[PDB]
Amino acid sequence: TSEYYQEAANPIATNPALWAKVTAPQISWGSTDIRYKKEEPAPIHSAQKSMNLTAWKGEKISAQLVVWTPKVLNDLTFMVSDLTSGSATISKENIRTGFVRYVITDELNKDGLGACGYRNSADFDSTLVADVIDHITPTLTLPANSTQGGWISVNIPQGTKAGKYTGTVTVKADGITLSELKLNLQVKNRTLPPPSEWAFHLDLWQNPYAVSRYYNVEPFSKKHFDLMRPLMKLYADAGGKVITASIMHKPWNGQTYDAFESMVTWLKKADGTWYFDYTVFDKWVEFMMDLGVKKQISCYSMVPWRLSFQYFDQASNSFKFLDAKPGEVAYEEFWMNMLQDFSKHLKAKGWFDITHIAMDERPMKDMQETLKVIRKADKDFKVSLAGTYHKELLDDLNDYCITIAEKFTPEEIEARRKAGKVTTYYTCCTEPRPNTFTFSEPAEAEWLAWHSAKENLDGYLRWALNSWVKNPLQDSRFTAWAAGDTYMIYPGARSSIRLERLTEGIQFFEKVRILKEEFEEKGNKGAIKNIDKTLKMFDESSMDKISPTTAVNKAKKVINRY
Amino acid sequence: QTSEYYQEAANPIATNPALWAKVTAPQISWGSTDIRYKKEEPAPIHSAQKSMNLTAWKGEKISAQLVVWTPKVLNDLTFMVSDLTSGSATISKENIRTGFVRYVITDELNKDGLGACGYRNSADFDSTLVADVIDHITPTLTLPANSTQGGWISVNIPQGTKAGKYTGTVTVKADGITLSELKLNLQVKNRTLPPPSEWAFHLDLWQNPYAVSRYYNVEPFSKKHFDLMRPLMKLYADAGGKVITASIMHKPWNGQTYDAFESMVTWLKKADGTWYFDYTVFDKWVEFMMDLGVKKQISCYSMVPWRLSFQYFDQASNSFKFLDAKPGEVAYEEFWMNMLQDFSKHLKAKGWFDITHIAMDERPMKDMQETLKVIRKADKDFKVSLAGTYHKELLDDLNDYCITIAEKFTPEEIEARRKAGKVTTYYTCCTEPRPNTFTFSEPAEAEWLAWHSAKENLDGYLRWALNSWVKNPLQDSRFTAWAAGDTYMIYPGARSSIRLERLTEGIQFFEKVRILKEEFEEKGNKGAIKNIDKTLKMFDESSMDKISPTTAVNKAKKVINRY
Ligand SMILES: CC1=N[C@@H]2[C@@H](O)[C@@H](O)[C@@H](CO)O[C@@H]2S1
Ligand SMILES: CC1=N[C@@H]2[C@@H](O)[C@@H](O)[C@@H](CO)O[C@@H]2S1
Repeated sequence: TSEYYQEAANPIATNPALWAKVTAPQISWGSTDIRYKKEEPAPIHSAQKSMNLTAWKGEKISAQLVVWTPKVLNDLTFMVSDLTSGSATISKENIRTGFVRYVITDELNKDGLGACGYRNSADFDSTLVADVIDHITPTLTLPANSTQGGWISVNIPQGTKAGKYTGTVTVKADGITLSELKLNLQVKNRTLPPPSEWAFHLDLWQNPYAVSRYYNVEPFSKKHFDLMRPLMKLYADAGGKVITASIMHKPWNGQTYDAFESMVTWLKKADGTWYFDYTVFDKWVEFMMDLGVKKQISCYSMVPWRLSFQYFDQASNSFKFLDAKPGEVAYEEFWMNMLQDFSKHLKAKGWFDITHIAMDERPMKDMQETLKVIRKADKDFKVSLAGTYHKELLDDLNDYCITIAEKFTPEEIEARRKAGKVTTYYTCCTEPRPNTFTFSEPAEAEWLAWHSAKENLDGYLRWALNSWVKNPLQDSRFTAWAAGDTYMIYPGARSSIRLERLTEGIQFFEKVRILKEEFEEKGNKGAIKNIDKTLKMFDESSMDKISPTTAVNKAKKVINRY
Repeated sequence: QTSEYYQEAANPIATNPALWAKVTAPQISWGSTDIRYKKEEPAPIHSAQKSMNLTAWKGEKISAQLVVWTPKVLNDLTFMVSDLTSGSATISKENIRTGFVRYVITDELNKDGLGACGYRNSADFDSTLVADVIDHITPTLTLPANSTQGGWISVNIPQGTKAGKYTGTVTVKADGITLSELKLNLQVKNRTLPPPSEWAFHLDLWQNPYAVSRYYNVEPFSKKHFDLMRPLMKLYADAGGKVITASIMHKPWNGQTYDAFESMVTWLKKADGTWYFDYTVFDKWVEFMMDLGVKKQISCYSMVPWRLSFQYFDQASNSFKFLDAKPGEVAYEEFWMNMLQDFSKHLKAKGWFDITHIAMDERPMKDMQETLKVIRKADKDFKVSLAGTYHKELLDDLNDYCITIAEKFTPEEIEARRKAGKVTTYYTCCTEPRPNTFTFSEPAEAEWLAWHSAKENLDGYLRWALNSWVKNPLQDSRFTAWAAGDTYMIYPGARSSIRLERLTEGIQFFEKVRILKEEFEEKGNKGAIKNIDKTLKMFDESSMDKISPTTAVNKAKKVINRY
C-alpha cells in the first residue's frame, strides 16, 4: 500500500490519429523482447490468443501480454490459473504477474558512440519506457488511448513431471472479463538446479545506503534489513555470488546519488594504538549470506577514487583524513595496520578464504604498489580488479573482470579456471550495445549471459544493482551516464525487464554447461560443434549483421531442441 | 556517361539452381509494369507473350516492361527499339527511352506490418534486392548464369502525332546477336494531353541540392553542380513538379537526412548592430529551377525548424553562433522580423514575392499561430504553407495546406480554398504501409496516389524527399530511419525510378479525368460523369483490402481510355 505510486507525466503527447482504427479494447500475447510505448497502440496486427513456451524442470520462464484501449478501463487486473496436465499440476502460487510500468529515460550521448560523462537532463531527449515489473499493485486504471504490458513469470518446480501443461490468463476490467488468453507450456525431461547451485558468477554491486535514504530509515536497523531482504533476494535468485562491502569511507568518492559509508570503524586512539570494529560489516555479510549470497566478499577499497582516507581521531574526538597514495611509506603503514587486524577478524569469522580486497578501474602502477602492501599484510589475501587487461596482473588477481572490448586468451582462461580463479567481463557507460540502460533493448540483457558462454568466462559484472537516484520508480536519469546505468531493481522489491532477461540468459548459460558435460560424457562431438557455432553469434562486432534479439531467440530454440 | 556506370550490391538471397532446371534456353517476353521481377528466380511467366497492346492519348508518356531470364551467361545484353510506323505517319525512336531495371537493396515495413516510422538498425530487418532503378545510361549489361533482368520502355507520344494504330519492334541482342524481336502495338486516340508545363496537378517533391554536391564531391552551386542537377531535376519538372524547395536557414530539419540542408541565405550580424543578408545562393537555385519549368511556388524552410536554434555568422567573434528562441518569444520575433523585412524587399525586387511561401513541416498548432503573427507583422501579404495536421483554425491563414492522407478536408472547405486561389493537397510519409513509394512498395501504389487526389478533389500530392540520397543510393536504399526508399525517388545519373514513372502515369490520368469531366459537363453527359465518379471511389485508403491498388489502377485506366 505504501509501495503504490504514480508514474511521471508522459513527455510525448498522445496523438489521436494513431488511435482512430482502434474501435474496441484489444488484448493479446506480445513479446518479452519489446517495451511497448504508452502513447501508441501496440504494434500487433492480429490478436495472438495462444502462447507456446518450452522449459526445463526448475526453470523460470516468462511471457508478456499487452492491453491497449481507445477508452478508459477502470481497475484493470489479470489473474492466471493453475496450469493443468492430466493429473499433474503447476500451482498458481508459482506464477508472478505484474504490470510493466513506465519510467522516464533518455538516450545515448548525442554522437551515438557511448554514454559516458556528465549530463544536464535539459540537453537530452526525455521519454517514458516500459521497464518496471510491478507485482505489488493489484489493479490499474488505463486512460483513453494508452497501452499497458503485463509480465508473467512461471517458476517451474523441480519435482514437476515432464509433459504439456495448459492454462488460462484472465484479464478483467471494471469488474468484468475482457479476454481469456491461453498458455501452453512444454516441460522437458531435463532439470535445472536452483539458483544456489548455478556456476554463473554474477556480481551486481549492492548499495544498502540507497535503501536507508529512500525509505528514510536508520542504516542497519531492523527496518532497513526488512526492506532489503526481498530486494536482495532478487539478486540471490538471479544467481548473485558477490557481497559488496565498503571497508572505508566513500570508496568511489560519492559518484552515486548515495555515497557508501564505511562499514568498519577506524579508530586511532590517542596512545598510538588502533581500534577497529566490524559490527556493521558483520551484520551486512551475515544478512547477505542468509539470503544465499555466499561465494565472495569484495571489499572496496584500498585505492578509492580520491586518495583521502577517513579515520576517527580520538585525540581530537573528530574525523580526520590521511592523504596518501600507493607507493608511499605512509600509505603502507596506515593499511598494514588495518589489514592485519581485518585478517585476524576474518579468520575468526571463517570468511577469509572468500574475502577479496577489491579495486575499480585503477592504473597499473597503483595496483602493483597496492599488491605489495596487501601481500606484506597477509600473503593469502585474495584480490580483485574490475578494469583494464594487464598481463602483469594475471597471477596476482583472484577475481579479474575485464571490459567487453578486451579479451583474455583461451590459454589464460584455462589456467585461471584450473587454479580456482574467477574470470569475468563488464559493460559500463562506454558501450552503446549491449547494455542495460532503461532504453536498451530487453534482449541485450540476456545477450550478456550468452556472451559469457561464448568466451568461456565464468560470468558477468555490473557496478550498480540498486544505486538509486532520487525517484527511481518515476525517473531513471542521473547527473551522469545514460538512464538506468545506476540500477536494475526498483523499490518495493520490484524486478526490471532488464534483470528478468539477464536471469533468463543466466539460466541458458547453466543449460549450455549441463549439455556440454553430458555430451563430453557421451561421444557427442556433433552436438558440441553445433552449440559452439550458435555461440559465435555473441560477438560484440557481429551485432550489426545479427541483432541481439535475433541472436538470443535463435540460440534459445537450439538449446531447447537438445 | 562512363562515370555513371556502376555495380549493384551482392544479392542477400542465394540463387537456387533447382528453380532454374526447367529453363533450357534464354527466355524473352513482355512482362508487366506492375511487377518487380526478382533477380535470383525465373520470371513468373509460363508463356512467352510476344505482343504488347498499349492505348494512349496524343502527348501522353506510356510504358511497358519486358523481361529476360537466362540459365547461361549472356554478355553485353542490349535492347534497341525501332521507329513505330503507321502507314505514312511515324513516331521517331528518339521519343523512346529504354533502360535496364536495376536492383537496389531494400527492407520491409516495421515488423507488425502497420507502419514504417522510427529509427532502424539494418540488422533488425530483412534485406533483399528489388528492381527499381530505370538505368537508361548503361548501354549493355552482362547477365550471370541463373538471373533475370527487366527492361523498361517509355514511349513519349508527341503532340500532333496523328490518331491511329502504330506498329514497332523491340530487338533484344546479346553477345552481338539477336535473341528476340518483341512486337509493340500502340493505339493512339483522337484526344490530346498537354505538355507537363500545362498540367494542373500540384506535385511537390522536396529537392535536396546538397545531396548531389556531396555524392559527386563537387562544390555546391558551382557550374559542375548545376550541370549534374539539370537532367536530375528535369525528371521532376516532367512529372509536373510545381514547387521549388529553398532552405533559408541552417538545417531546417536538423539533418534528419544523410545530407543536411545548409542555408541558401547568408545571415551576417555585423559588430555594429546592423545585419547583412545575401541571397546569391537562393537566387541562383531559384533561377536554375525556373529555367527547367518549375515556377509555380517557392517554399522556404523554415521559421520553425525542427530544433529551435538559429545559426548566424557573428562578425564580432568571426564565428558561427546560435540563437535559441521559440515562437511566442519576443527574441524570436525580433530576430526574424529583421530578416523577413529584408527578404521581402529582395523578393519584390526579383518579382518572386507572390509565389514565395514561408513553409513549415508538421509543427504544432500553438507554434504555427505565434509564427503567423511574426510573419504578418513583417509583411501582411507573405504567403505561408504547412504540411501537417488538419486544424480548422489555420484554413484561412495558409495558402498551401497539405494534410495527411488519413485526415480529410470537407468539400465546402475545398471549394472555398479553390475559389480563393489556394492550394490543397495530401501526403503520405512513413506512417502509411500502403499506399507508398518505399523501394519495396508495389509499383501501382505510386500511381494510385494520383488517382486518390482525383477522388478527393485535391489539387495534387506532396512527398518530402525527391533525392535526399543515402551514402550509396544506387546500391542500397536503406537508411538509419524509415522504410527503404523513403528518402528518394530519383537516382544518380538522372535515372528515374519505377515509382516515379508510375506516379507520373497517375498524374497523367489525373489530367485526363479533369479534361473528360470538363467535356462531359459541357455536353449533357450525366452517364459518363457518374461512371467516372464510381470508378474513383475505388481509391479509398480503407477499400484497399477488398480492391488492391494494382487492380484499382488497371480497372480505372481501362475505363478512362474507353472515353
Ligand atoms: C567496473 C566499473 N567501474 C566504473 C564504475 O565505478 C562506474 O563509474 C561506471 C559508470 O558507468 O563505470 C565503471 S564500470
Ligand atoms: C510532410 C512530412 N514531413 C515529415 C518529413 O520531414 C520526414 O520526417 C518524413 C519521414 O517519413 O515524415 C514526415 S512527411
